[PDB]
Amino acid sequence: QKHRVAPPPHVPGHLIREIDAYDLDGLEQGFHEAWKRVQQPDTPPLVWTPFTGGHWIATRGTLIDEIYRSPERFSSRVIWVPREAGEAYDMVPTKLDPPEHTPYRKAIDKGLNLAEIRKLEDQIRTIAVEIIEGFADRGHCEFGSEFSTVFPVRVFLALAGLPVEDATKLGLLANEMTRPSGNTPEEQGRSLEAANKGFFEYVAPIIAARRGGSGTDLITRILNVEIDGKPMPDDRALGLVSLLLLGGLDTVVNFLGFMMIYLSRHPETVAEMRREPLKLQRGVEELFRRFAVVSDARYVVSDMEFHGTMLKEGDLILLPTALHGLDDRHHDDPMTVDLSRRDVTHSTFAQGPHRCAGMHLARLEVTVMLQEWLARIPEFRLKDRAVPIYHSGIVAAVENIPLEWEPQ
Ligand code: HEM
Repeated sequence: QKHRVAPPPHVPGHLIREIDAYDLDGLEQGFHEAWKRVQQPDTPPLVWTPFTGGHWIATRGTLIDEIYRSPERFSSRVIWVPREAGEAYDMVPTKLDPPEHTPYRKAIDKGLNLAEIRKLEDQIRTIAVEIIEGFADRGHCEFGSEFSTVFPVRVFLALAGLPVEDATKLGLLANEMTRPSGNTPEEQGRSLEAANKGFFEYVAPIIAARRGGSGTDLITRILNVEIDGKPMPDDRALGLVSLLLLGGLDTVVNFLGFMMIYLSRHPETVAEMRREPLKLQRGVEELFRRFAVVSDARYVVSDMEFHGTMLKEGDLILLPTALHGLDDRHHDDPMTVDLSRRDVTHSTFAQGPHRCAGMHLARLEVTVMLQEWLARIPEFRLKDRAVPIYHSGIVAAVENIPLEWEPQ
């Protein structure tokens, strides 16, 4: 049964579209394909859905980019749908607007800036090689369970100085953050609340132990950056360390699954990467354009007209980031990975003050992954008649990616 809310008075019938972000029409064909169904040639730039508590969806890249760049008009006070889940959400600094946001982002950047991430290349490579060597000679693997859910998790837990045995419990919490269970807005709100509490419970003892600590791990480093000349308060620290884990452990996992399904179906593209290693390196941003996974929201600060659409204070707008990178008004043949594409502009990492703090780490993990994969498994395909299984929500997911090759 589908839960609908009635449109508010300011939403005209001609803008209503029945779009379920948590179970997109056509999702069985793929997450990106399903979002692309929404972006028809004449669809309005903003449409309103009665599902998921009732909310707007931006359907074109220029709006998505603009909204993310405009915190004074589109606030992060709520960035999840349904609203109940967005009100429960307590992660830092994603829930903050400038100026409150900026010292927290500065603290994170001390740990995640490009120069710091470059130091991690070798550690990341060792992890990738170890995993790949486990199955390269075999001629097959289930890429989800045997690689994409393993590699970024081992990388991040090592970087954070946390035990790899905590991977399962943390992944379960992440799932309920980004794809909360339930079929009513209130149920999904409760699910997110419970997940967010689980993260806080996990991180609290770590924070208490690492304040003033001598560890060189990511958490100690960021935690101990002063905020306006004093130690970071507990409330903020809980949300901050939780967000590191949420971003660090989930997002790259699912990005890799989408990417690899595509590459397994496009051996010509793989061959280009193998023949031209600089094309691989320089082409990673094109992969980010093509395989967006986040669809999150902003809160309309004031009654306004935006792109010819009347918005009321408190309205939520979902920003399906795939609809920027894949917008045919921004990129010709958008579903094609073209490693030499000069304009790769996208909002896979969003825009504006919150533009992904982990983007350098994400890029490095993907680059190293492709390098070490192709070194050992240069050619590969998706098993005949295999059907990956897709999930939509605030972060997309995919499972069942059986790959096959002739061992080299
Ligand atoms: C494929 C990989 C990734 C994608 C697509 C991605 C995407 C995003 C997006 C869209 C945002 C903006 C959220 C918003 O404000 O609405 C964001 C923020 C953030 N991401 Fe990522 N992310 C990725 C990997 C990572 C990694 C590996 C980390 C490491 C912890 C990370 C940490 C963060 C943090 C801390 C923020 C909040 C920044 C702020 O509020 O100023 N992300 N990410």
